[PDB]
Amino acid sequence: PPEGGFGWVVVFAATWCNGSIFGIHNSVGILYSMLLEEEKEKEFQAAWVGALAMGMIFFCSPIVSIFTDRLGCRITATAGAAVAFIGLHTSSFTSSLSLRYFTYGILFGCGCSFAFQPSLVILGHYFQRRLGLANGVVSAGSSIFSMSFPFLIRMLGDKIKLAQTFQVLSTFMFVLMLLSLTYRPLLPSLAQLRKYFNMRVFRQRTYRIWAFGIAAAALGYFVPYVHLMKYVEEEFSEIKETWVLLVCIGATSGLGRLVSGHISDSIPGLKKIYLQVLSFLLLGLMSMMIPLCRDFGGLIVVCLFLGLCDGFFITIMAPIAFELVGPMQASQAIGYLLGMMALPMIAGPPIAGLLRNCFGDYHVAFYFAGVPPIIGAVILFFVPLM
Amino acid sequence: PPEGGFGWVVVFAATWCNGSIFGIHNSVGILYSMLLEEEKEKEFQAAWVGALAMGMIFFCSPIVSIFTDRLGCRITATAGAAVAFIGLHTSSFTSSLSLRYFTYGILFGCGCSFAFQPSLVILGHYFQRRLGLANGVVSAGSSIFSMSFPFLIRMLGDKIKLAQTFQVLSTFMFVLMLLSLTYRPLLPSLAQLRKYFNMRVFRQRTYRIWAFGIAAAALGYFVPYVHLMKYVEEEFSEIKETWVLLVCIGATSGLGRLVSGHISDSIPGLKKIYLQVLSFLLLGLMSMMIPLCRDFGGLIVVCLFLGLCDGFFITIMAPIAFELVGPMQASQAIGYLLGMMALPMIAGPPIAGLLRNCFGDYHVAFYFAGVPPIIGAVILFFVPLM
Ligand SMILES: CCCCCCCCCCCCCCCCCC(=O)OC[C@H](COP(=O)([O-])OCC[N+](C)(C)C)OC(=O)CCCCCCCCCCCCCCCCC
Ligand SMILES: N[C@@H](Cc1cc(I)c(Oc2ccc(O)c(I)c2)c(I)c1)C(=O)O
Ligand SMILES: N[C@@H](Cc1cc(I)c(Oc2ccc(O)c(I)c2)c(I)c1)C(=O)O
Repeated sequence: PPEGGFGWVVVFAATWCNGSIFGIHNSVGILYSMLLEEEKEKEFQAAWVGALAMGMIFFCSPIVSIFTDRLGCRITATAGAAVAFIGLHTSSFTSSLSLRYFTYGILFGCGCSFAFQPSLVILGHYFQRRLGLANGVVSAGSSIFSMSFPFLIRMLGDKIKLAQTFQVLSTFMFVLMLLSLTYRPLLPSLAQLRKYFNMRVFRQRTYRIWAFGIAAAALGYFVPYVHLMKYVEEEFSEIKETWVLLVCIGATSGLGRLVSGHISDSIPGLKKIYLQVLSFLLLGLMSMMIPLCRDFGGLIVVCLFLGLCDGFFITIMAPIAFELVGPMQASQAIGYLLGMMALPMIAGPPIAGLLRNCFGDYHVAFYFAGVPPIIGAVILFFVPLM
Repeated sequence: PPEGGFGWVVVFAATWCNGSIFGIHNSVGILYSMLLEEEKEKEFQAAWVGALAMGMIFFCSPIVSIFTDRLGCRITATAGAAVAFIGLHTSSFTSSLSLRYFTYGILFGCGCSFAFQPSLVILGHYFQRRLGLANGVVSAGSSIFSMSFPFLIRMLGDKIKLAQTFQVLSTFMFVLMLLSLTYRPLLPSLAQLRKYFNMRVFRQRTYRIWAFGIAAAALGYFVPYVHLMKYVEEEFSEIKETWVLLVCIGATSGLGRLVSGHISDSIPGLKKIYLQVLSFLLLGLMSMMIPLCRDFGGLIVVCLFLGLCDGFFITIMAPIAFELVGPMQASQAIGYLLGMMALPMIAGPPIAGLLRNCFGDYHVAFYFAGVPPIIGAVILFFVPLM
C-alpha cells in the first residue's frame, strides 16, 4: 500500500463520485418543481421516484459487490458511470411521465450504486493504514460538492429549462466516468448462485452484530433533516430565511467528517467501533432534544451537534468494515451492509410522516427518529466485547 | 497476429469510428440549413467551418502519430473520442456564431483525427496478413453507416431542433469512445522536438515517392462528388429526383471497397501499388468523360465507375503503407501521409469552383479534377520499379 502518492489521485476521483451522485439526487426535488412549471401550458409522484433512486442504489449493492469482486473496481465503476450517463441523457430526451420515471430511477440509481461502491473499495485498496484520513477527506469533499450542487442547478433551471439541466448533469456523469477510469488495481483479484452469493462474510458473528446494529441505527437517519426543515418552515415561523440551520449543519458535518477521519486512524483495532457508539447515542439525544426549545438559540446548537455526529458516523463507517473483515472481503462487507441499510433508510421518513399525520405533532416523529440510534448504540457497544 | 478472432471485434469498433466521424461531417451542411431556420425569428460561413473540420482532421495527424507511437492506440483513441464528445456537447449548449465555429471545428476535428488514426493502426496491429480484408470490411461498413446518417439526421432536424441533434451526435461520439476502449495493444511500444519529430519514415525513398504520388492524386478527389451534384442540379435538369447517381455511387463504392480489400490480400508485395495505379488512371478518365454525355444514360455508368474506383483506392491505401514501412513504423507513415493529403484535399474543390466561376462552365473544372489522378498514377507506376 503506497499510503498516499497516487492514492491521493484516486481520492480525488472518489470525491468526484459521492459529490456528483448525491448532489444530483439532493437536487431531485428542484427538478420536479421545474417539471411542474412544464406540467402546465398544455399527482404525488415526486417523492416516489426521488426515494426510488436512492433505494435502488442501496438495494443493488449486495450485487455490485459480486461484480467488483470478480471483475474489479475499475470495470464496475466505469460501467456504472456509463449507465448513469445514459440514464441522464435519455431523461433529457424523453418528454413523458412513466418513461422519465423508469429512466431516472432505474438507470441512474443502478449506475450510481455501481460507480459508488468501488470508490470505497479502491480507497481501501490503496491506503489500508491511513484509510481513516482518506475516508475523512473524501467525505468532506463530497459534502462540500453536494451542497454546492443545488445552487448552480437552481440557477440554470431558472435560466432556461429542464432538458439543458439534464444535459449538464450528464456531462458531470461523463467526467465522473473519466475519473473513475483511474481505479488501478493494487490487490489480487444451479451451483452458480452458490458461488456468486457465497455470503462468506456473514460468518464471523462480530460482523453480523455490527451490521445488525448499523441497520437498526439507520432507521432514524433521514428524518431529522427533511422533517426538521419542514417543521421549522411550518412551526417556528417569523424567523428570517431559516438558512442558519442548513449552513451550520453542513459546515459542522464537513468538519466532523474530517476530524473523525483523522482521529479514527489512531485507535488500534475494534475499539474504533466505540467512536460509532458514542456518536450514535449523541444522535438519538440530539433528536429527542430538538423540539424542547422555544427559541432558535437552542436550535442552532442542536443542529450543530446533529451535523457533527452525522459526519462522525458517516466517515467512520467504512474503515471499521475494512478492519473487521480485512481487505480481501471488504467489498462484500460494504455491499451487504449497504443493502441491509437500504430498507430502514427508506422506511424511516415515511414512518415519521405517518406518525406526524396520525398525531398532528412532530414530537413523536422526532422521538421515534432518536430511539433507533440509541438501540444501535447499545448493540454496537456490545459488539467489541467479543 | 491472431489473423481474426478478437481482431474482428476491433474491426467493429474501427467501423463505428469512420462511420460516425465521416457521417457527422457529411451532414454538416444540413445542420447549417437548420441554423438558417434559427437565424431568423430575431454570411457565407458554412463552407469555411465544414472544410475546417476535415482539414483539421488531416492537419493534426502528423501529431496524433507522435502520440499513438508513444502513448498507444487505446489512449489516443479514447482521448480523441472524449474531445469530440465535449465539442458536440458544447456546440449543443452555446447559442452563438463564433463560439460555435471554434467548438465544432477545433474540438470535433481534433478529436476525430485522434480517434481515427489509431483505428487504422490497430487494424494493422491485429491482422497483419489479412489486413486487406479487414480494411475492406471496415471501409464498406463505414460507407454504409455514413450514407445512413443523413437520413436520420434530417428527420430529427425536421422533428424538433438543432440542440437535440447535437445531443444525439454527442451520444454517438460517446458510444464511439466506449468501443474505442477495446484497442488492446498487441505489439511492442531543444532535442525533444528532434525525438518527437524524428521523421525516420521519410527515408526509404520508395515511401517518399509513394507519398508524393498519393498527395498529388488527392488534389482531384473531392471535386467530382460535390461539384457533380451541383452540376447535375444546375445543368441536366428536367430529370426525376436525380437520386440514381448518389445511390449507385454509394452502392458501387461499398462493393468496390469490399472487393479491393479481398483481392489486395493476394498480391505478394509492392505489386499492390499497381492496384492503385490502375484505379488512379480510371479515376482521371472517369472525370474527363463526365461532361461528354448528353443523356443520363452515360452518367449512370460513369458514376458507377467513379464509385468503384473511389472504393478501390480508399480501401487499398493503408495495407500498402503497412507493407511498405512495416508494422512498427506504420503509424507514422499513415499519419504523415494523411497530413500531406490534407492540403490538396481542401485545395481541390476551391480551385474547381474558381475555374467554373472564371469560365462559367464545369468542363474545365472536371478536366482539372481528372488530370491530377493521372499524374499520381504515373508517379505511383514509377514507384515499384525500385
Ligand atoms: C475541454 C476539453 C477537455 C478534454 C477532456 C480530457 C481528454 C483527455 C482525457 C481522455 C481520457 C484519458 C485516456 C483514457 C485511457 C483509457 C485506457 C485505460 O486506462 O485502460 C482502460 C481500461 C483498463 O485497461 P488496462 O490497460 O489498464 O488493463 C490492465 C491490464 N493490463 C495491465 C494487462 C494492460 O479498460 C477497462 O477495463 C474499462 C472497461 C469499462 C467498460 C465500460 C462499458 C460498460 C457499458 C455498459 C452499457 C452502457 C449502455 C447502457 C444500455 C442502455 C440501454 C437503454
Ligand atoms: N447524508 C448522506 C446520506 C447517506 C448516509 C449513509 I449511513 C450512507 O451509507 C453509507 C455512507 C458512508 C459509508 O462509508 C457507507 I460503507 C455507507 C449513504 I451511501 C448516504 C448523503 O446524502 O450524502
Ligand atoms: N470519401 C471519404 C473521404 C476521404 C478520402 C480519403 I483518400 C481519406 O484519406 C484516407 C482514407 C483511407 C485511408 O486508409 C487513409 I491511410 C487515408 C479520408 I480520412 C477521407 C469519406 O468522406 O468517407
